[PDB]
Amino acid sequence: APAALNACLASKKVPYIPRDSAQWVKEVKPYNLRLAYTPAAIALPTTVKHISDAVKCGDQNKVRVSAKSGGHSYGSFGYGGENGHLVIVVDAMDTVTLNKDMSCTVQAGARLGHVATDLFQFGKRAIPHGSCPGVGIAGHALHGGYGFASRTHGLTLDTFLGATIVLTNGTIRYAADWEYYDLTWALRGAGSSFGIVAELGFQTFAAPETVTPFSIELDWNENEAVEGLLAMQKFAVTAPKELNMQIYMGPSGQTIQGVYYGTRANLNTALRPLLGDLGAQISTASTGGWIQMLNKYANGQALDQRRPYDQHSTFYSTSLMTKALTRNQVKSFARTLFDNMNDSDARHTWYILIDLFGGPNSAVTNAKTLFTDLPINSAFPHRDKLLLWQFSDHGNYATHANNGFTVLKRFRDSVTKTMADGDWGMYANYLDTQLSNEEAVKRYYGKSLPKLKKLKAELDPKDMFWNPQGIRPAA
Ligand SMILES: *Cc1cc2c(nc3c(=O)[nH]c(=O)nc-3n2C[C@H](O)[C@H](O)[C@H](O)COP(=O)(O)OP(=O)(O)OC[C@H]2O[C@@H](n3cnc4c(N)ncnc43)[C@H](O)[C@@H]2O)c(*)c1C
Ligand SMILES: *[C@@H]1O[C@H](CO)[C@@H](O[C@@H]2O[C@H](CO)[C@@H](O[C@@H]3O[C@H](CO)[C@@H](O)[C@H](O)[C@@H]3O)[C@H](O)[C@H]2NC(C)=O)[C@H](O)[C@H]1NC(C)=O
Repeated sequence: APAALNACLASKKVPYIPRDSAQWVKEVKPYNLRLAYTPAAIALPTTVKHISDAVKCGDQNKVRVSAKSGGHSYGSFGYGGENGHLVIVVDAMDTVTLNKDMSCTVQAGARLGHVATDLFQFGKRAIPHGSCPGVGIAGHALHGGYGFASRTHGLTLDTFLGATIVLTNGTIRYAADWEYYDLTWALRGAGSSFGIVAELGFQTFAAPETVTPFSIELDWNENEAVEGLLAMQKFAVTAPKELNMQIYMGPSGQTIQGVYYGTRANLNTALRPLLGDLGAQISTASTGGWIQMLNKYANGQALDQRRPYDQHSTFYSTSLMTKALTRNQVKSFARTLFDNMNDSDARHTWYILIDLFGGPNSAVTNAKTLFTDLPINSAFPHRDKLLLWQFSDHGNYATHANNGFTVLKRFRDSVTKTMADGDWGMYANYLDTQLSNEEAVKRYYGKSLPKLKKLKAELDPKDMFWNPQGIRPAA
């Protein structure tokens, strides 16, 4: 069957990786080493036509098919979340092209750092995206794309124009608001479930020349954390849009860190109200170029990431997309966390990232259709949320994997217990792997689910493009 496929692929001269070869062992290695899988075949296209033929060779052999770009799926859904998929690795298609009207064409395999590197050097242009340079553009944008430029310039999908996409029947479409309003609407948030994208289009913004990263180091106690976090909610509503912030919380201390697109002295005035509530001061702050800021937050990884790519970790993570927590909700989180922090025996191999996500001064909250003053056509449901939580654990998962799952869930639940069941969601790019399809799609996609399920039945009724937390077609 792996050879039933592999033969079809080479009948259409779709480049494929030979089974159980040296390259097959290097390509089947997931990013998250905790979850590995074994394709039925791996395709390695370099043209849109390869993808189309590869998708047709998938329909022929009744295999589910799944696309992998960067491979940073927290559950290795690039491979399909299971064995026996045809896996179309678009990593080799990474050409960036900057047009004169400031739109760009980015092939579906480009990694974020290769996108910023080529956009700043082809002109001085950029799109908003996350901090990790090795992340693939396809998975990042089709589900959101948040980083230290988002509060100022929006999610990556907010700048999304359209994409050449291969539907389950092999037909190649260019999807944009005019020609395919609903398909493009699904691609802005949940496009992993609807086709194999080969090229994405975005409207770039001018890479700023004056950018100030900053950190504020802290060591809260439980009650200094109920106050400090409540003070940050208020600041998330009022701070200028030039300001981008998150707070790392770990087992031994905290660090408020972010980026202000402006001068140091202006950052000082923006932070004054929050630092007053906190009783804290900037620890490190420096002004420099835009590529400098992306390198400072790349976590040691060189920006211009390309193929071949061999980064790996073994971890479990989850997220939250909350509104402003109440006093008592922040107290439940800090009681449960410092309960863990002060316990010498408990699992301490975790950390938490709380981005300031929405509010009146965030560009995500009222993102618009490009070149318009009308709302954006996007299935992404969380523009009304204020805070983007991420819970991670990078400890042991061979022998004590269920301790890793318990501790992050105990943290996440401590936040949501008192919250109205439909006032909080979760973030698909930070997908919680332990979730039932019903729960996951409820939380990632919210009130877009029915329209998404209606559209899934239109386009992929046999559910070829399958993954554990994918959109299921309506019966
Ligand atoms: C590993 C990692 C992930 C990060 C990091 N930093 C982030 C940040 O600062 N902000 C964020 O908002 N997210 C951050 N993420 C998470 C990434 O955004 C997500 O993990 C991306 O979804 C991963 O994308 P990619 O690198 O392409 O991973 P894949 O496993 O290849 O794909 C995931 C998902 O997308 C589908 N898909 C991929 N390629 C296609 C194409 N061409 N067409 C359709 N669908 C595609 C896959 O099927 C799968 O469902 C920091 C780090 C270190
Ligand atoms: C592969 O599948 C896609 C999606 O299932 C097919 O595209 C869809 O095709 C229909 C008809 O060709 C398009 O027309 C739509 O339906 C009504 C029917 O009355 C038509 O009058 C309208 O023009 C309306 O647009 C539809 O738009 C189109 N959808 C998409 C997303 O492309 C495609 O035809 C299939 N490929 C092959 C080779 O059959």
